[PDB]
Amino acid sequence: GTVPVTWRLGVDVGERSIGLAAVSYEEDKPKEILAAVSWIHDGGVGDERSGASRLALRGMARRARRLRRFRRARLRDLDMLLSELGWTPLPDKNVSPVDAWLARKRLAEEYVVDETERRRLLGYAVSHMARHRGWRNPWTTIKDLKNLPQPSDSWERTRESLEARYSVSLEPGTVGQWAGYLLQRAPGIRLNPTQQSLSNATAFETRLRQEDVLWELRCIADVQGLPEDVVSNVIDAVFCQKRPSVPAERIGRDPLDPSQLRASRACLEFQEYRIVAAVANLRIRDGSGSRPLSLEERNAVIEALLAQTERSLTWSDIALEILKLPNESDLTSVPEEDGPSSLAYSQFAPFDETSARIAEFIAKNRRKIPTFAQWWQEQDRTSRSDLVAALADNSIAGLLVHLPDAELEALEGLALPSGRVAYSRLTLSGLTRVMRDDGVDVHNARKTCFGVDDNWRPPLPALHEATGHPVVDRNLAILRKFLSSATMRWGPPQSIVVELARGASESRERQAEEEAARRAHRKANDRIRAELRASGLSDPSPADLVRARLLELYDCHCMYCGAPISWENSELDHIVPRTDGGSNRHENLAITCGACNKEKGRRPFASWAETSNRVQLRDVIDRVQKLKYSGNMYWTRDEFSRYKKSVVARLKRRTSDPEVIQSIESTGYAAVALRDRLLSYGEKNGVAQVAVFRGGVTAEARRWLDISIERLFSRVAIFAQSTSTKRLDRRHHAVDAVVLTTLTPGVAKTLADARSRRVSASTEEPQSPAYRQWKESCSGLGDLLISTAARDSIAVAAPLRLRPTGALHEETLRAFSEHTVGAAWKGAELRRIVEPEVYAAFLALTDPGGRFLKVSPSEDVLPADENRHIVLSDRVLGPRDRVKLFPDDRGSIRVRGGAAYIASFHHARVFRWGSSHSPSFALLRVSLADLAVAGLLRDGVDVFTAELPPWTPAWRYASIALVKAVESGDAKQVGWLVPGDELDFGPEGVTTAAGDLSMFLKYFPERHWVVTGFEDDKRINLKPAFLSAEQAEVLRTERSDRPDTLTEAGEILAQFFPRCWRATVAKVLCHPGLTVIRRTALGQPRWRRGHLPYSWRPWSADPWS
RNA sequence: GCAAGAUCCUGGUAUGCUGGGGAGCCUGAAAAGGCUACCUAGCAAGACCCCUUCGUGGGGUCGCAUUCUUCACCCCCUCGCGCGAGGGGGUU
DNA sequence: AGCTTGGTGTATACCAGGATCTTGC
DNA sequence: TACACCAAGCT
Ligand SMILES: [Mg+2]
Repeated sequence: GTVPVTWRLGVDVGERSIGLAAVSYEEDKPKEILAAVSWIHDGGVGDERSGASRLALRGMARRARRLRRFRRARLRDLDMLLSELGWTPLPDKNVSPVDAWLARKRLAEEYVVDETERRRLLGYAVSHMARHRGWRNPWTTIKDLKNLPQPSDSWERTRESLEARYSVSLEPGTVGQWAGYLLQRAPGIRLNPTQQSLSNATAFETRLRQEDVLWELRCIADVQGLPEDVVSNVIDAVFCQKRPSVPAERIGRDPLDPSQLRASRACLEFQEYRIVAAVANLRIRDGSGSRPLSLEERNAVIEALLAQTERSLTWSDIALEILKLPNESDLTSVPEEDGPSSLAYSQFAPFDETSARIAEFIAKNRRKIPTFAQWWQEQDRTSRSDLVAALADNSIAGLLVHLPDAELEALEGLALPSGRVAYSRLTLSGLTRVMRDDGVDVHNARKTCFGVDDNWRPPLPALHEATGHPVVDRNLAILRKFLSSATMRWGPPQSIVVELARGASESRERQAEEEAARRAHRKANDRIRAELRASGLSDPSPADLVRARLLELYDCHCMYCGAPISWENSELDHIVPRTDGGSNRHENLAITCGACNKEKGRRPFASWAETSNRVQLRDVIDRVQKLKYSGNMYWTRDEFSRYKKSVVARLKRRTSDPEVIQSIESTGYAAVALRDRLLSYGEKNGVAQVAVFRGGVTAEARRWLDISIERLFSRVAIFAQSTSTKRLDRRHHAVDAVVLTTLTPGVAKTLADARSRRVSASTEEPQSPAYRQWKESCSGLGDLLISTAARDSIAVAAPLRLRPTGALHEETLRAFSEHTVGAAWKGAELRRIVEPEVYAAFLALTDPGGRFLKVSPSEDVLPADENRHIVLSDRVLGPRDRVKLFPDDRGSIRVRGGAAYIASFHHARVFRWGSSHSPSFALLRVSLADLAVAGLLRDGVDVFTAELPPWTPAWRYASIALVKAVESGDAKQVGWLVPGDELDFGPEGVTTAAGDLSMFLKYFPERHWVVTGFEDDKRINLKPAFLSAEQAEVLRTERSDRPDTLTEAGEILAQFFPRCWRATVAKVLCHPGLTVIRRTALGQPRWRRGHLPYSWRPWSADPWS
């Protein structure tokens, strides 16, 4: 069904959104908007406040499980060792709570004569030290831990603070003695400082280290006279830490031999490859030109580089001593940073550094390891390269020599070079063998050995392959679904245009730094706005604010010339002129005095001045170094030191600072990854070109095309001055993408030049034949955009989460309540009955035929019946015998002998009952705990349709009308809803509005809403699909601070958000013509039932099957 | 060659929560309640694998990611000689 | 008595390195 | 953070 049309793809990438457009083109002018959709994604984020991704929380939970399992294994091993030595471990109960601490204190203070008591206290102390060993660097081995200073410096300062606070001298002041003494002397003291939460200083204030516990253990061994073998055994069993590896398939494959794994720095193949390659780059000046060096010369330099032991041969000592030339200037192509007096040659040439390190460590331990040293010197170079490949790559999960526990231990802790070079060791050897013989470079040996063509490149990642970054993977998945659907619809695109708009590769740390920085940017500007308005300024310009800030900080000082200045004597001085490669930044400006202003003369500032009279450097830069931070000004603490060192680094320039550089279309991770994947798709499908722009760019394209979002979507003006931003309406992303289908790199370069000249202040229209051709080609694009916005065609969809995977319950365990069988049972207490079989029995008492429990929470269901017996399957419950109940009347499950609340709901099943002209609706809210305890988290279950038992918290805490209707049999499941489902109320909109919602719909007549939650058994939470919560919160903040900068519509929007429409389900689903819109990847609603989620009407939905 | 970021991954730590305890203090002082700490076990529910002592309990791995679950169709990587496990896509 | 709305609890926070990029000279 | 959950107010 594919009809090939000439169409272009436009992709507007954001942090939380992506706008996607397919626009069909007739004659280099846009003809039809085939699809336009904004997709609102979470950026892969699972913790909404900490910024941690879903993958990060999954990895943290997995590693906590691995930690607990290995810790249990090592405690079992210590228990076996203590049973072997006949030492009693600390029991699980019936002991004093300071037996372990007093045991450590007694064994580290005095000698215990009784053998049984000594062994019991020793077992108690060793078991407790295994439970509380403290932290160690995980990459250090046990000997590396044992060679640390004993005790540590941190514990030494903590100990000195402990005498300075308590005036007692414990010798030796170990952590066990100190903690036990402070518990016996000041009971109820806290040993370690807690998180978050009237004041009490804790006993210790630094994190306990493993060397402190190790020092205490050996001190106990010294005082109690333990033999050294059992001391080493208890040390190895207490401090048994697993080795931090780097597991396989996480290390990149070879571009040339993709079965073979990546190679390391310390692999000798890489040092010899670096030597031969760096030799082969070098061009000897011969024949009045650059001729690459001869074979005898390259063999002499390479043989003189693989046999060294230090960084001895440098680039100034190769050209005139081995290459045999008269001049060091006769050699070129040296891949280092250039400088005067051969600054590249001043550093040292690359050499076999791993062999040097191994030779030096041999020279320090050859008497310790003669077998290794003799094997290293005498055995073959291939075998020793394999040996270093087995000692540097041993820190990988997936020891080839089978040597004993101490003959290799002198080198198991050796620190080799570390890293990952782009080729594999087999490929490095293969390309090595066709350099030192044939004298050809990597550029020829790569073709020769593996038989690849001249135009061969490392292969591009496909669209189906992930990146591992959450934001990039979300944008990538949405992009690849849109592109697959558009390719099946209208064939492959003629071109693909992308632009990213900031917000990547920063963790969203810089999000918090951006908001707390625009806070200062828009607050400290108000001071120099209002005080100059009080002065009398009537023409507001940013330059006046900049010079006012410089006067505010520098206190109106020509620092060089003296002569105190004023507002009129400002003379804003650009340190770097734009004729020498600069830009209009606030770093570049310094306040001057007239005499200290014009004398620079385009020369490097504070360099002509120091090479003259009346003025010198070395003082003012020190004053900037000791600059105290003012708490009320533009620049924050994080930008403070960076600004100060940037000012110093541009003041101390003794040469040029080039140049007038403009961005060259590839700067980010997401841009590189998306570009490579779109190039892979294009080379597999026939796309003529693929470009990835920036900015910033499409806003100016809309400005010079005169395209306004408010004229598109008829939005009200939320600000008093000017109109709203584009970021108010989410559809603007797809609008931008539609505009991105019109551009090329040339017209984008002209627009970027227009941006730099307009912000460098104007206003200036762009002049170019390409720009004029672009402007008269896409003149009708705005007409197309109007006819697309009026038809309600630009969709805003959120991707659905249908997998029944995630946190099943809340983390906090809660104590059970207990209730007697023969008392008065309320509805709440009947709802909280933990045991499902006892629960079903109590339902059989209240309603013998009813499958579900229909009780008011406040109703008194049963009285105190003192002769009530509960007949269970295996036993009988007497009227005085207690029954476990959940602590609160809300959804909870049994986990590990404790009660946990259920998590956020995975979905809500929609139930409809009654007459078709006016039916009632309810939501059965289903969480992950419901499917977990119902046995539905197994492979082969439709979790949105499969029935739940009556004892699940979904059916316990459903609405009463839903329970009665399901008992009556007139209620059927007609669909489900997930957080993110789109509700389309149609042209009618929200007819049943009440309260603030009504006045919200007076100014924002929203017909599309998004399911965001299910706050109780009768209410669904909805937010408007086309309106942005981030824009609404920045208007909320601007109402909280700025005076009357919002219109009444902005007031209503700010008061509506973020809780939005907390709606009664009856009020929502009693709207006729309300539909639940599940969209395809192109934004079109899915209305045909296949094997994908389809649009449905709660009014007109039939039951299942 | 080189200063560094981001993304995870691996190894740990200290609290916290619940169950079992209790050193000190407070109520009860007949009695067992509370608080401050500390000791100990567990810290997703669970699923698969292996024992042989066909049972009785004990060891290993996976388990909050890839947002259209499962089902069904199509493509791709590894192993199979179809198909077991991972990815992807599905137009209204 | 049922719908609007206001407030509030929720596991939490560190360390040392290693592998994929990205950079930006 | 935002969602589920707890009451008070408004009519
Ligand atoms: Mg955008």
